[PDB]
Amino acid sequence: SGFRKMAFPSGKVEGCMVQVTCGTTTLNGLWLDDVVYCPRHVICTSEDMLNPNYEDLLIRKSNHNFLVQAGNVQLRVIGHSMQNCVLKLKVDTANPKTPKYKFVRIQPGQTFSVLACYNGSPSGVYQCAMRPNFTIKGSFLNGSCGSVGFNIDYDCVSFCYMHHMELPTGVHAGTDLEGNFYGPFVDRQTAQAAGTDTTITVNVLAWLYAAVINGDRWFLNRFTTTLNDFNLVAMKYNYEPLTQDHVDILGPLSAQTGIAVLDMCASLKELLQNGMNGRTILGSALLEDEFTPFDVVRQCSGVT
Amino acid sequence: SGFRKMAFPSGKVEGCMVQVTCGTTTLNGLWLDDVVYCPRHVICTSEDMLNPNYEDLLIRKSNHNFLVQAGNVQLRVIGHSMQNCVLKLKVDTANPKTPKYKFVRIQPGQTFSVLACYNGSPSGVYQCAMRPNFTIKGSFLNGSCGSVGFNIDYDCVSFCYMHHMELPTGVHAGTDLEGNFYGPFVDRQTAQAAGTDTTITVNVLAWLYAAVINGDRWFLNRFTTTLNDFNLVAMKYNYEPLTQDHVDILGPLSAQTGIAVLDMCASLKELLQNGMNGRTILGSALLEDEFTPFDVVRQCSGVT
Ligand SMILES: Cc1n[nH]cc1NC(=O)Cc1cccc(Cl)c1
Ligand SMILES: Cc1n[nH]cc1NC(=O)Cc1cccc(Cl)c1
Repeated sequence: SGFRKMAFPSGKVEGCMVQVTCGTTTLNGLWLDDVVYCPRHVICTSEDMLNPNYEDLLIRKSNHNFLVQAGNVQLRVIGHSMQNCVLKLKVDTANPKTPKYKFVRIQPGQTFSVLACYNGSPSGVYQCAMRPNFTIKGSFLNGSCGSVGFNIDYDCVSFCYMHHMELPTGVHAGTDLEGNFYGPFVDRQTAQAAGTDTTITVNVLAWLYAAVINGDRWFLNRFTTTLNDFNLVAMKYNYEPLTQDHVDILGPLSAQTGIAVLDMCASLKELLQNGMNGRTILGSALLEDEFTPFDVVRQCSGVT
Repeated sequence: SGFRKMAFPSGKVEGCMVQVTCGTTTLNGLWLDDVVYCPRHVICTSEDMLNPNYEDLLIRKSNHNFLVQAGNVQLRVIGHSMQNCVLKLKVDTANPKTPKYKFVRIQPGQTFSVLACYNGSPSGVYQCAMRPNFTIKGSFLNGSCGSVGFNIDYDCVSFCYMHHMELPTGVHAGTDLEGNFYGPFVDRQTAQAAGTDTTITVNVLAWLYAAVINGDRWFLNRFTTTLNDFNLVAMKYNYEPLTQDHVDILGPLSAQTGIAVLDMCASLKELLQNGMNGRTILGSALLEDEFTPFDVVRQCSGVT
């Protein structure tokens, strides 16, 4: 027992990290097969980032201007193309450490591990959620661009995120591996509104189930609620409205604990209306929304 | 910017994980060079765990009874020895993936990453602290025994922990890589008192510094305190007494922020005496003690 903000083992992703330099800019690239994927802003200088004309900037670049280094060895670039906000650098050598992989677009409210890198070198790994507003609250300094988000199902790594930018508000924005930004963001040094964020209700409920499985039960009560009544409370507290799909995804946890989803909702309703009264749940003093129902089951059953 | 509970990249440790089976018991082993390290309770059955005579149990075991498997390949065991609470299984093949490594005994209050494993396979990675009472609050189910705790300084992995047991209270206990338990624990299925725990003061202060570096400053005040006065408050709130050594270790953070250590102590004093008033610091509603001053500097400077 015990419940932690657990990240996937980062080994398979570490073997893919490379450094990409273009002119004065260095960031991280992901080397899968004979292609290196990196943020397209690697081609920019300080003056460009205010409103870059990426097409024009890229035209002044040739294959030999993209210096790709996998630790101590240099990769030979034989092609370059821009797809949305990513550059795809064709190299003459397929990565020997390429794991089985997929590029996937995650949905808001889903979680993933981030392998934070600098100069193509891994610094650390953490688990996070894609906020309902498409931002991520990560830990990314200058040069972390190109660090990726992923999930692992047995031997297959599904890459879902590539880091690109830190908004003036300190939150993070990036793209899928086809270079499409999550959210309304643009790779420009400009103030950009991130939408109103909400708390991921299904995840808080999954975490209340994890708490019950792992011994923390003080918040369970004699009450129940309806999806309509709960959603009135969720509206007041800036929580995502709960749907039957979310209830259905919580099914396995409801079955394991024997606590009906709407009974758990009434505990959440009371916690929202009264707070924790200076108590904790799984070592937290707030309602945690970065564990999905799948994360809770995987961690509580020890899926490797 | 941004501050997360970041674990070290687990790649170098993943390449060392093996499965060890002896009779009906299977757990994880760490394969470094031509030796596999695992908890000695792998030799026990259900009936034995109440009060095992490990020396007697081990005498009935031969090299061929220890089945060691590194994924799909089987390792040939040519020797076995018990050192404290670990078994050292000499194998005929040195691990090709052995990183540069050290075995170290960490001090209480220090942090490390745990690569949680089942059947010699990695399931996830998380960062945790060795509590002042020598326990760890991990996430470990049955079969996670043999999963290890470590730190990484550039290319060297310092292994500091091997998981052995979950106490009746749900907290975790284990050993250094020489098999010495951290704390008064014994590898027996018996109720065992863990000492009175305290909050790691130097770590909370390091985390208040991380909060200031990363934008959260609401808790800073116009006050200062002394080590004597602060320690009177720390005594009342079950916090470790602050010493000049802790102040000295906070030096770099005090220098970067320009906030004197005793000024930060007065902010901590006010937070202890008044609580957070329903506010958060770095996404937390409690005072976090699982980041050391070294962790804060490493994460805030992007050491790879
Ligand atoms: C400070 C930081 N953290 N994570 C990423 C950064 N760096 C940036 O955001 C640099 C940058 C500026 C403007 C637009 C874009 Cl796409 C990129
Ligand atoms: C449930 C669990 N979590 N992490 C480890 C376990 N398993 C155990 O504690 C099994 C066990 C029982 C008694 C003594 C010892 Cl050394 C080991």
